[PDB]
Amino acid sequence: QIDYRDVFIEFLTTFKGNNNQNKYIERINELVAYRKKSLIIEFSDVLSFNENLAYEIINNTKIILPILEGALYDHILQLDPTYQRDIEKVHVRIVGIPRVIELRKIRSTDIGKLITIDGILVKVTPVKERIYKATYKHIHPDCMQEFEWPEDEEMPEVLEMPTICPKCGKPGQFRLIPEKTKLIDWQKAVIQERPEEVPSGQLPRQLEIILEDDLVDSARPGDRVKVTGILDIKQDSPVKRGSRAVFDIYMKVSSIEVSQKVLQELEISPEEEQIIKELAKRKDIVDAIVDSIAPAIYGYKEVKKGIALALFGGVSRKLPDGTRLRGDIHVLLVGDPGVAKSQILRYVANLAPRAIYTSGKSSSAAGLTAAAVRDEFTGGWVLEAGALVLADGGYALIDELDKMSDRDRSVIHEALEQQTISISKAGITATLNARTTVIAAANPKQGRFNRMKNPFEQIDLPPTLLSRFDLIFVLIDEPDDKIDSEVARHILRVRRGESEVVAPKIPHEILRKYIAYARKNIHPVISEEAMEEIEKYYVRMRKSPITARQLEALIRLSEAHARMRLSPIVTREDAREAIKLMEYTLKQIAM
Amino acid sequence: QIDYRDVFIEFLTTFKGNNNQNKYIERINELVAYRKKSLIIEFSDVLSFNENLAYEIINNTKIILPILEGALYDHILQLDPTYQRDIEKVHVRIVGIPRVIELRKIRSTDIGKLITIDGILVKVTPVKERIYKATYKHIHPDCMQEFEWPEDEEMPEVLEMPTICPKCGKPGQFRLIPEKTKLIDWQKAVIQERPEEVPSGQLPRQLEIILEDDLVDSARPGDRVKVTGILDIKQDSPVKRGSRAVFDIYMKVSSIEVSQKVLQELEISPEEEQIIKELAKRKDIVDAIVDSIAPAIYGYKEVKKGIALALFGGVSRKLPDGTRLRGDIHVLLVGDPGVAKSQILRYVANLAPRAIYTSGKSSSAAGLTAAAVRDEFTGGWVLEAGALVLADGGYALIDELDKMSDRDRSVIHEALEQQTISISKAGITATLNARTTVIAAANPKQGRFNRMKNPFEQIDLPPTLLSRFDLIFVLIDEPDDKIDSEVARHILRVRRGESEVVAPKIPHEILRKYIAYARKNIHPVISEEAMEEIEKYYVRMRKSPITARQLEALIRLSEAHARMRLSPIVTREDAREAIKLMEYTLKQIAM
Ligand SMILES: Nc1ncnc2c1ncn2[C@@H]1O[C@H](COP(=O)(O)OP(=O)(O)O)[C@@H](O)[C@H]1O
Ligand SMILES: Nc1ncnc2c1ncn2[C@@H]1O[C@H](COP(=O)(O)OP(=O)(O)O)[C@@H](O)[C@H]1O
Ligand SMILES: [Cl-]
Ligand SMILES: [Cl-]
Ligand SMILES: [Cl-]
Ligand SMILES: [Cl-]
Ligand SMILES: [Cl-]
Ligand SMILES: [Cl-]
Ligand SMILES: [Mg+2]
Ligand SMILES: [Mg+2]
Ligand SMILES: [Zn+2]
Ligand SMILES: [Zn+2]
Repeated sequence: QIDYRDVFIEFLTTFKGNNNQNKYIERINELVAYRKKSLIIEFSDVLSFNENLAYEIINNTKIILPILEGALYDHILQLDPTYQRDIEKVHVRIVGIPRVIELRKIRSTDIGKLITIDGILVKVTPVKERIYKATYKHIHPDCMQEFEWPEDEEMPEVLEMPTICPKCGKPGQFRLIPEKTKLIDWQKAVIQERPEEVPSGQLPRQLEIILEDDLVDSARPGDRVKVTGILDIKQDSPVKRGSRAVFDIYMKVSSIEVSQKVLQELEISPEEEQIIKELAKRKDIVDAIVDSIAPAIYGYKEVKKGIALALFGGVSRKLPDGTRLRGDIHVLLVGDPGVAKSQILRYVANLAPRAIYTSGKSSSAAGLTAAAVRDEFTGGWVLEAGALVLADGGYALIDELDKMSDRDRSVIHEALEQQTISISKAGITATLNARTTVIAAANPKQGRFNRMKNPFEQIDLPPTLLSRFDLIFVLIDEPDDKIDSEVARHILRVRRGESEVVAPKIPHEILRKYIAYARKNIHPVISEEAMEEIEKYYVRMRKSPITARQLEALIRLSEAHARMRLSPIVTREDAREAIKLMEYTLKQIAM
Repeated sequence: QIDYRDVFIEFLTTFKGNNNQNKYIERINELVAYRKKSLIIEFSDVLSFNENLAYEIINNTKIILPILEGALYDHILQLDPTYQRDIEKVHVRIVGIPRVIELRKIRSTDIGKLITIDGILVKVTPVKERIYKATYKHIHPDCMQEFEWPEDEEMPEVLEMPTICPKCGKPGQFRLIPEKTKLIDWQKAVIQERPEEVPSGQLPRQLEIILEDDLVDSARPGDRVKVTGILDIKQDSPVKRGSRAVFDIYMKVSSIEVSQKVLQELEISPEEEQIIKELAKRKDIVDAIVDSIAPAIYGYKEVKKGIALALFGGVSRKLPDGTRLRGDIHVLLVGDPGVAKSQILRYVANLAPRAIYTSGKSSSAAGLTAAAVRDEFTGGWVLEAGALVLADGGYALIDELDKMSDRDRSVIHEALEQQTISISKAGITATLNARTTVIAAANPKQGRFNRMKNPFEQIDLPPTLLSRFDLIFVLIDEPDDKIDSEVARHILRVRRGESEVVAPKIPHEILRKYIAYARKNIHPVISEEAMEEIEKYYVRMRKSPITARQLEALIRLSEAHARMRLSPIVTREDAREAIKLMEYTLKQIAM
């Protein structure tokens, strides 16, 4: 950490304008005299005064700005303590700040200007050296003198020689002198689009960037970075023809920092915020939701409640004392073929605000996780995001998880538990966030597993994976004349076109907004009561087989129930509900 | 959306002819004075007045045309309200719209003209920049000046710098000045023939196309597109003779849009249409059709009825509430060695208007589905279409399905259920329509399975696949003296050269025409009576096994039957007949 508060104040009080006037001393004065609450700062001014500050404003905008406003405020109360009786705070507005362009939208209108790109590094060359001023010796018996070539002019990226010795005037052989030539650190790197911004199966576009001097080695392959610089056009075969008058685009980096991915939340309407605030009050809230989850289905009151809790999720707090505590809850539905599994998933996607519906079988290399791929056209490797990476921060409804890739099975455990996926290929080592909630459907290898034989050996999924699902609903279909009829009826109605009173009790769009608010602003805290009940339940159920991992889920489900409750506090009623669901699942395994 | 209605009217009221006259104001006036019902518009005129409209007419002809006609009509009733007592509608005719050429038929007579090709994108280069107008500096101590090069002339594709400085007149070294040079976005892409238009196992031809400025990135690899532009010739190695004076052909794009595949229907002569209604009123129509399916075989009344319903298909309806509903019905014939399966398929192929008879094993990489293949001569990948993709919108009579590729088993579930096949290879990700009805034959792993052993395990196809066939006819051949005798006769007869007595009971040609009509115009609506019968049956058959999948099939078969009725309303008779067959197939399992 460094103090940008003094450079900022120093910049305001000493920067010089077109007429050697203190541009900002005067602007701060008017602001005072007219009781204004914003100071308009030009980016180029700061950039020219102190590059470090300029870039801190670009790379750490959200943290640095509030500090600068505070420093400006204190500075103002110093000029006039009275300002405070009229204004509580000041706003600094930086105009002229480099546009943020998505890598794949770079056009000719951007060449020559200062912009900023977001991406991931996939290649770095070793540090080399560039000549920005040479010294040649005119090997000639009458001459043999030396001189700095590009006179009053930096050498070109292409290397140019002196046709006519400027010391002797006569041509000849020029033998570059290294000892007296000046050098600058150079490094070529390649950055690709952020995996999340690329359509499944598609190759992520790439861009060449040049780091020089102090920027050399600011990052390593596999790093997510924010690069700011000027784009220009180049050619591998310079100043000559070749195939045309077509040029490649590359950036001359000015600043580069490793960054963190920023999920973009959904717009909250204070109108909606209260609307939701209203439903929360409602008493049959918990049940409407479950009943709104997937109407085009008869019953499954419990199964629907599972999905419901999954959508809201648990605490999800990662802290020092005990590192990461995952709040996302995963739900798996194993069942007899034709029991609506593959169906129910698809239905939730239609409710999906931030989801991805996909199956255990993929046609893309990434699949359900991620992977490094080779790009024939560029010859370099790149990272492609599978479903869990694309679904980060959201939901990933996985169907036929039974038929999942070999590559997927390997890294699958990491994504569900660690909530990340690490990739190592070529010189690339990157860790992508897979903070996503999972709801998958699975079938037993041969078909109905209803046979007294255990349910889990019948499914093509290692018991290691199973232990990772907070709730697993073993499903079987036994005909109960009435129920079959019920299902039939339901199906016949759905098949017959429109006119179907199969609408969610609660409103979908309004529910989406419901959940989001629910995951962003509400963070349930464990209750004393819950703690007691669950604890007793745990010993009880174990006295019955169970694992501490189940306990892990228990707490998560409780938190979830409470999040729909938005208390935000857990309550015995909560826990109870949580354990209730959990037991129903266990008696289910008994088939 | 944009409204082309005002631009259109604007074009009519303001366009200017060769003699500054309002060309169209006068054409509209004569149309009025002479009570004409068609306005002739020249494509070139529209194109020169407003490119967006010109291309909307080219890319969205079917939708845009009626709108323009409507707008012209109103413009007309405005000039003369009376025009309406003599004419109801006006037609706009666009003379001069670019011709639509099949990629493989491009010839020298097309170079230089505006045409339109239909294809699928397979490669896209990253966005580059092209100099259309440069700025050059004369590196020379006496000159050192600047100047835009191609004077009054755009820089050519190839880079050409002045031999003699136009400022000083004296030759020397020239240094490009990027900052003062003007750039235009550039992109090279490769388009291939529509998979459907390419013979099995054959490589689809390709074409280089150049996108510039705002056409850059109008699509991605894997996309079906409609490109409009001018073809020209190029040499990868400019101005120098390579191997000969032969040139490649590429297109300079003017317009490119992602398109949808357009199946072309059969032409119903209103005579055939009336004939059709007469046939429909007929008494033994259902049985007529079955007897006409394949007389060259005796019996198999139910099998012939199955095939029959498969051709007419179910409702097939894609809508939001329950997204995609599949109407195509799939039939599978499992049997003993020598029970006539292979023969029957091929016989139904003879009646095939929109079908592809083909075996389970293929010698082509595509096979039954599709696949990305590599082309050695061009070095790029391409998409090839298998039987289900070529048969889209039609039928695919598969024989010996038992013997199918590894790649096939993988993606076939998609084809039968989703009626699509997705492919991901290199930077290509495409989804090809596979809306095709399947009728296959299959043999048991080794032989006769009469054994008490369950039929399906003996045929090499995962139960997952079988569950996708609405009707499966397990066949077995027992002697029963007389019947064998019947077959002998048939075969012996079939050996006579001309016209063995039995043949289509109903006119084949007329039948094809029949089905097509049925499928296009008929859309049977489920019926109350049907609803209850089927429901009561669902519960009944489940009382002794059965699945909801059986339900969605039952409903489709009903619709099909009613479709041959052409009501279009299902009836109690429907379901009844539908379930009748369904039962027969089930009793058949017991072997
Ligand atoms: N309770 C139910 N509510 C609505 N539809 C049901 C229900 N039970 C079964 N179905 C039917 O089951 C069908 C889906 O079966 P499916 O989920 O594809 O089996 P699987 O999961 O093994 O692939 C749907 O078309 C639906 O009509
Ligand atoms: N009902 C039938 N009508 C006409 N021909 C039949 C009939 N049943 C059997 N055949 C004879 O069976 C032969 C075809 O046997 P085939 O279908 O090739 O056995 P598979 O299906 O195992 O390959 C034909 O040449 C045909 O003469
Ligand atoms: Cl921006
Ligand atoms: Cl800008
Ligand atoms: Cl990330
Ligand atoms: Cl045409
Ligand atoms: Cl022409
Ligand atoms: Cl298609
Ligand atoms: Mg399924
Ligand atoms: Mg055969
Ligand atoms: Zn010299
Ligand atoms: Zn000159």
